This record gives sequence, C-alpha cells and structure tokens, in this order.
Amino acid sequence: SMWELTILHTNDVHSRLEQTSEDSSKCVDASRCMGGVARLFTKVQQIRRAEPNVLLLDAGDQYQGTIWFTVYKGAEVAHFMNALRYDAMALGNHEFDNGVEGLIEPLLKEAKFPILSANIKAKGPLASQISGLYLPYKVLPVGDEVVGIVGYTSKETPFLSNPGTNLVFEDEITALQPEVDKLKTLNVNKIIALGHSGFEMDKLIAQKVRGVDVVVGGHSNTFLYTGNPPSKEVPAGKYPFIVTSDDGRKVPVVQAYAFGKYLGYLKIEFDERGNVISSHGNPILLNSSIPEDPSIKADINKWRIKLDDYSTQELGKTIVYLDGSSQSCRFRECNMGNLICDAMINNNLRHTDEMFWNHVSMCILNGGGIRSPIDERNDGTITWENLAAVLPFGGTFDLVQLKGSTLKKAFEHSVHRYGQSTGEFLQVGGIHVVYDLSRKPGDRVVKLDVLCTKCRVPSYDPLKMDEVYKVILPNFLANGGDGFQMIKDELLRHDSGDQDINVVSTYISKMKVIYPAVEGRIKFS
Ligand SMILES: O=P(O)(O)COC[C@H]1O[C@@H](n2ncc3c(NCc4ccccc4Cl)nc(Cl)nc32)[C@H](O)[C@@H]1O
Ligand SMILES: *[C@@H]1O[C@H](CO)[C@@H](O)[C@H](O)[C@H]1NC(C)=O
Ligand SMILES: [Ca+2]
Ligand SMILES: [Zn+2]
Ligand SMILES: [Zn+2]
Repeated sequence: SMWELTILHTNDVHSRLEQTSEDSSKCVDASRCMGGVARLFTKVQQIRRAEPNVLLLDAGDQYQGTIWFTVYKGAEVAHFMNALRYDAMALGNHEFDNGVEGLIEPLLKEAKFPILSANIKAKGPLASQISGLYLPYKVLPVGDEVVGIVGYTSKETPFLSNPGTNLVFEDEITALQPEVDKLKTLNVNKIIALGHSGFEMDKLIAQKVRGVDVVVGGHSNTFLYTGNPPSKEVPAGKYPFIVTSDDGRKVPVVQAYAFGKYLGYLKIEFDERGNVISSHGNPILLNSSIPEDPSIKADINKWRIKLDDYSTQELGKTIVYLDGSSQSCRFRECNMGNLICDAMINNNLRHTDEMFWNHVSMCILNGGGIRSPIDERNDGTITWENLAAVLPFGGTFDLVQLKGSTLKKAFEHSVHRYGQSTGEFLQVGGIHVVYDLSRKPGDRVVKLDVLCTKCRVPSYDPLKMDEVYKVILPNFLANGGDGFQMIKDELLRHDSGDQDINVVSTYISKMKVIYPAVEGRIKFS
C-alpha cells in the first residue's frame, strides 16, 4: 500500500502578520501586496479540503520583525498560529529575544500546538519551570497513521539572542539521533525533522541522522524551487532538495524563504513501513490572486487598532528607495546602511557638552542588523512603523575607541566567508574600504582610508595600524557580536549611547527629506 502526506510549512515569518509589499516592507499598494496570516489561512484551507492527510509546520523565527512584536510581544504569534491550526512549531533563535520569560508566558503557555527543540537542554532551576512547555519531539496522529516530528534549534542562538545561561544548545546531530532512535522503538516509522539551523545544517542532518525521512528547515532564508520561480527570489536549489543519506536513502530537504511570502508545500508518498517512495512540490506564492480570509483579516484589523499609534506621525520623507534588503546590505554597499551610519554620526554630534566624542566621524554597522527596506512611492512617507521594521532589535549606537590594527582585523572579519549572505558584512561611514576577494581570508582588505580626527579639514587618509580611532557602532558589535571578538577584547574605551531607532528618527525629522546614495564607500577589485 501507499500513504500520502502533504507537509505545509513556513519559516522566518518575522512578525509579518499583515500582508506586505513584494520586498517585505509595509503594504501600501494593496493590489500588489503579498503574504500575511489572513491570506495564508485561505491557502491552507484550500489544501486541507483537497488533501486528507495534512500537517502545517513552522520552523522558527515567528518572533521579531515589526511593531506587531513590539506591542504584542509574542501573544499575536500564539493567537494567529492557533487560528491557523498549526500542528507544530520548532523554536527559533528569535524566540529567545525577549528572554526565556518572554518565550514561556506569551507563546509556550498560550500555544495550542506542540513547540519543539531536542538539542535545547534546560538546566538548574529553569528545568522544572519549563518542563513540558517545549518537547524534543511530538508524535502526531494523522488519519490512521502517526508522524513523529523532532525539533532542533541553531547552536549559534546564545550569540544571536538572549536564551540565558540555564539553556544549553547541544549539537543537533548528536541531540537528534537518540530521539529519532527512541521513536523507532516506539513503532514510529515516519519521521520529520523540523528545525531552525540553516540549509547547510539541514542537509547534514538529512545525511547523518539515521531514520529521518524529511527535513523542514528555516533560519538561512533559503528559497528552493523546481521550475521558473514566480517572483524576485533566486532559487538556491530544487524543491525538495534531495540529500542522499549515509544509510542509502533519498531524503527531501525543504525551506520556504521568509516573511510569509510563500507557503511551503510538499506531497510525500510513503509505503506501509514509512519509507519515502517519492516527494514533489513547490512553495506557493501568497499573492493578490489568493484572497485574504475575511474572518482572520477582521481579527487582524481588531488587533491592528492598537498599532496605528506608531503609523500616524510622519517623521519625514524619502525621495529614493531605501535599500535595506539582505541581498544588498550583506553583499555590498547599501544606501540604507549609509543613512543609518550618517544618522549615528550626526546625532552623536548634537551632544556637544560631551568632549570626548564630539568629532567622531567614523561608523561601522553590521549589515545583518538592517532588517527591512522602505519604499519611496507613496510620496515616500516614513513613519515609526516603517523604522521599526528596519531596526527591530531595540539596541543602542555605542561609542568605542579602537586601535587601527583592531579595525583592519574587523574589516577582514567582515568578508572572511563572503557569499553566504551572512550578517557580519559592514556598512560604513567616514570609512572608504576596498576589498580584493581573489585573496585569502585575513588578507582581503587592499585599501582602508578613514577620516582624520587630528586635522583641521577632514580628508580620507590611510588607516595606520598603531594609531587610535574613535568609531560609532551598534552595542551588539561593541559587545563582540557577529564573531567580532577583536572588538570586545581590543577596544580601549566603550561608552553606551542613544537608542538606535531614536537616532534614525531624530535624523530623519531633522533632514525632512532624505536621499542617501551609494557613493563608493565599499568597493571591490
Ligand atoms: O535573524 P536570523 O535570520 O535568525 C540570523 O541572522 C543573524 C544576523 O543578524 C544580525 N544580528 N543578529 C543578532 C543581532 C543583534 N542582537 C541580538 C540580541 C542580543 C541580545 C539580546 C537580544 C537580541 Cl535579539 N543586534 C544586531 Cl544590531 N544585529 C544582530 C547579525 O548580523 C547576524 O549575522
Ligand atoms: C500570482 O502568482 C501566480 C503564480 O506564480 C502568477 O501566475 C500570477 O500572475 C500572480 N498574480 C498576481 C501578481 O496578481
Ligand atoms: Ca521512515
Ligand atoms: Zn529569521
Ligand atoms: Zn534564525
């Protein structure tokens, strides 16, 4: 006999509860808007009504991304994931943004579906407090069968969030294998690994973890597609991505990009012993052709009311596209990057009573901290909401005194694994950097000119290794985030500065009309 399972899946929704523009920014032209829970619901229901055996799965990073999360703090996530009748979720690295308390009380206690992570181990007083609220696996009934779903979360989570020192993030493969074996001994022949580690780790899992039939991932924002893709996202491989396992089997790996723009859709065809005979599908583009469900939309609008406080007051206006996309800001100079740094610099110079930092002209900004673009087409209005999506962490723009040799080392770190859309890539201000990627990591920086401080007229002179420089940057980087160990360890002074979003709102309010360009601050050769 045969048994067909349809896996529906989302990942990295990032609090895009409402429908959004093509590029994930705030929705304005509703006729061309995409995604959102209301639209998703409609599509999920069409599938549920057509297919008898269906599972709806999330692979983490529902938390953090828009004012939805700033205001409702995870309660919106639980509430609307419950309304969509999610079958399971894997804990993501952003689910630990508001601490463990901020995971437990809004989400884990209010979610009506199992929330999973096998490689997160609770220790000390936390263990008994959190016992049962998340699980390593869940065995779900699906018709006359059962499907084991085993959870995992990125080992990078303690460096990217706030899980605390009571949670230990074990290696995924080590953590998973006993759980998958345990399931086998419980006569569970169909096993899905749902987790939040990235496409590369998902592939390793499929290869290395005996017993796993399917891997449904997230974290890396990977778009997979079989055929001609329906939008601007460039596929990284076929959907499903077939990994050939060490134990001689074809294991489908899947992911569904990000921002609720696509619903992932995989039909698995199983035998009576839970082996994958075949699988096919593609991620479904959630566009205007799919109507928003009326009930969910009405419910969204009810919850929306509280949020409209953050959209009312126009801070200012842009007359250019503010390119805060991952694809620009992690790979090259992006004008949103330049806007944010110029604001960091400018706002700091307002504090004239402070003697030490009032000629600071140099800025570095982790591109991965830039989380949304802003559109210029509705008279390019900029509200607080628009700004919250760009900078959703709520950190500070701190001030550091760094040696020249430290900065060279940071800019070397900035491109040490270039090509993988990682967040360490540095947007800059008062700095003209030139990379040669043909060279090896640790020696990719061929030119690094910075603005002189001890000079009457500021010009760009070469960074000297033994000179000392004053730089403005996010506290995340100052605290040694994004693997910038050299900053934390080699900084000479570190002063806590102003709140990130306030700095950029204050700047925009001051300027009225903004038009940041790409000027050749970061060049390649
Ligand atoms: O998003 P994901 O697809 O799950 C993985 O993205 C990874 C990238 O995001 C950036 N990042 N990560 C974290 C991060 C932070 N504070 C994290 C943080 C620290 C303490 C408390 C709460 C939080 Cl929330 N602050 C900035 Cl200003 N930037 C950041 C990096 O650039 C990295 O490479
Ligand atoms: C929605 O996506 C489908 C499938 O890619 C496409 O054929 C259709 O034109 C799209 N409709 C829009 C953008 O209105
Ligand atoms: Ca099996
Ligand atoms: Zn994410
Ligand atoms: Zn993530």
